Amino acid sequence: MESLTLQPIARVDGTINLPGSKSVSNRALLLAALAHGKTVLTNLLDSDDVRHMLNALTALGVSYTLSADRTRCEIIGNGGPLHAEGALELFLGNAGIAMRPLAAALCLGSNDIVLTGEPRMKERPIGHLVDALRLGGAKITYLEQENYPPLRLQGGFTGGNVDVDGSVSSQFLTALLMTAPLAPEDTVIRIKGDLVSKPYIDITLNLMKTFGVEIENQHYQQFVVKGGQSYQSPGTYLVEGDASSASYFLAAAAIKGGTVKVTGIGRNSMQGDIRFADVLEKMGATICWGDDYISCTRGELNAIDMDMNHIPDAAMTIATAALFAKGTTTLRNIYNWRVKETDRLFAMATELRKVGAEVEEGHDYIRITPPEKLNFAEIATYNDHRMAMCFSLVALSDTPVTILDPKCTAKTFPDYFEQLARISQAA
Ligand SMILES: O=C(O)C1=C[C@@H](OP(=O)(O)O)[C@@H](O)[C@H](O)C1
Ligand SMILES: O=C(O)CNCP(=O)(O)O
Repeated sequence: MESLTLQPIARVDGTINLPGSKSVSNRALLLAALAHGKTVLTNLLDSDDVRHMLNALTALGVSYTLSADRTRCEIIGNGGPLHAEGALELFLGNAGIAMRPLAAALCLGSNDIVLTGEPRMKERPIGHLVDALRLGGAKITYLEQENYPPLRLQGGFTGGNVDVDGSVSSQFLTALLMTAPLAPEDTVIRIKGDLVSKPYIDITLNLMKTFGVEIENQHYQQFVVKGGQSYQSPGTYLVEGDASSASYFLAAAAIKGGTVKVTGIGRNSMQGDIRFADVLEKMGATICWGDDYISCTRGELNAIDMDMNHIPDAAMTIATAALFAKGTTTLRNIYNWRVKETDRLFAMATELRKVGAEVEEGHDYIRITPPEKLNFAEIATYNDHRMAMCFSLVALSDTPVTILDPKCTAKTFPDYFEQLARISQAA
């Protein structure tokens, strides 16, 4: 078992040029592949999730080239739905934003493709999306456990009236939204009840528009899509820096700064996780906004009690930042933490207790009461990049922390530890 031990960090201060957004990267790659024309993506993220999408595109016959650092990609658009037969197997690691979007997109026309991934991916739900795709005409078979990958896709999505449950993942709706425009018939997507992670739907619509397609959003309850459309290359497109990856650095300043500035995202960003900065502000930190940066300067840090459904990923960073706050922090309406890279409510509660916190693991919330002082712990990371990055913050105390399997950060941020070190100061 690999591990990394982080020495106590006395202060953080500096600037970080963010790696590209995973959410934007995978959407841009899939849309560029489906579009007509050549798209040049810059500031693309090089991480496992994007690599799996790139490999999938290669396997489907899409032609593209990558720069030496894998952040510039010149994609030759396919000019329409992607195709493959012979039950071609596409391995997608544990990348939900590759798995969900491709499960929908590859239902267009005829195909015989199998989508699979790591063991955990075979335990992450996809039934709500399969249900919707089938209502639209798709033929989809569960090869193992019903409602989970792996899936054998044999095509047939033509459009029509499609209901979709948006209560567990917004990715199912995102997948439908990107696929529907290319279907032969018009599609009316009706959300069954609640819609979680709503800001990600805005990222999807933003990218679709960049690639030439707009739809009718009726207060996020129903989306009217015209079929027979075509995506078009936007030419050169700059992938925003990752706002979720930025959370660790901004939180580090809130706890132990100093001022930390992250570049690549700013006040105009489409990512909902830039709202993480508003949470740090509510806790007592000072935030500065720019056109291409966000910075955080140490102020004070007070506990908060907030519904975090709008920033589920960056919300994990508040869970460990809470170790340094005054009072008990409560993060609510985050049930789907349970169905992501690992069951994050169980994992976060378990590891937080190891460093001394008293934690109530609620069914869909977590309540954290920090200890007077933290103690050393060897942190399990559950094959979850964010468990490793969130717990790295424990080192902003008088105690070191050992992080197991630190390379798990590669899912979205391979260079995480070197970047944290960049802003770590001895004085
Ligand atoms: O659409 C996207 O890019 C994402 C949506 C979220 O998933 P849920 O909708 O399941 O919360 C998020 O957790 C994931 O990291 C990326
Ligand atoms: O990045 C995160 O925190 C959660 N991601 C889940 P995904 O694999 O992208 O569906």
